[PDB]
Amino acid sequence: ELPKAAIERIFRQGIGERRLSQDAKDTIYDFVPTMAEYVANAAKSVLDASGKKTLMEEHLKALADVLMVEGVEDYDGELFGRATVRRILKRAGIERASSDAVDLYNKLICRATEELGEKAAEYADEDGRKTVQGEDVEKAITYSMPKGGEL
Amino acid sequence: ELPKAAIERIFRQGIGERRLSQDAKDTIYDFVPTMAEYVANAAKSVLDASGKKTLMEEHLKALADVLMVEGVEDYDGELFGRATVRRILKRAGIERASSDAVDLYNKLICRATEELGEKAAEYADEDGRKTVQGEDVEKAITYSMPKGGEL
Ligand SMILES: [Cl-]
Ligand SMILES: [Cl-]
Repeated sequence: ELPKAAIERIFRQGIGERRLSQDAKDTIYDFVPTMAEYVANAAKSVLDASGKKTLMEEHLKALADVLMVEGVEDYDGELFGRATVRRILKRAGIERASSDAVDLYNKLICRATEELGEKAAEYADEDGRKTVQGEDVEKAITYSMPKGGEL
Repeated sequence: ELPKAAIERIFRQGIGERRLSQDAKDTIYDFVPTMAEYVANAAKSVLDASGKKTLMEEHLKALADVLMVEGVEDYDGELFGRATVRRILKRAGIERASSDAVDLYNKLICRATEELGEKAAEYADEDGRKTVQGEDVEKAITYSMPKGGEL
């Protein structure tokens, strides 16, 4: 499982100097692992359609382009542990992956989390607040993800 | 280009017996072609990653699974013309497609449009209205699509 402390640091990379409330952390702890699983299942979908058994970079690049996550390749923030993210992929049915595929999946989910923090920060700004609150995170999820983030 | 009359009929398949305002039609005329293009570009992304040059059903099935559009394969409503949707795919870079791929792309964009109508209908219900209004469509787009529907 993705550690909560790492989820928080990564999300916080996107909020600048703002504070983060507990209900915001609660939201991201529930959501980020579900998003990671969703992304891993999507990666399997892009690879089973692809006629290959090995997950490669190009499969995760396609997911980033369709989820419209910006700056994935250039992401240089905190990453989860390789074995942890590889196990999420394995649970999604990914029997074989290249190291570069694993790394790009990791950059995708981490960058997506950071991007969520940026969006939540934007909602806090809208309400003239210094702290990112659970409502900002909820709105960021619904807006930014398909199906309102019910992933 | 996708005809507006067809966009409207398809969207209206999802609103039951509700009325549709002009600002709702305005919204869907702007949005549905952008969504169709987005989906076609995504289809290219899933096929260039895939090592194949021919778009096949399995590529559009992967997109449906990641956009979480329900009931695509079983869709039996109005479809756009094959040549029109094939040209959208060609513009997205799809040089070669199978007939079944084209048909599944068509079912995906049409079912996605109908599903948008269902979601918009749900927002009108929430406000105790019989007519689906531009605000319902806007909320349906933002909620249901990635990046708030800024596709
Ligand atoms: Cl690779
Ligand atoms: Cl096919």
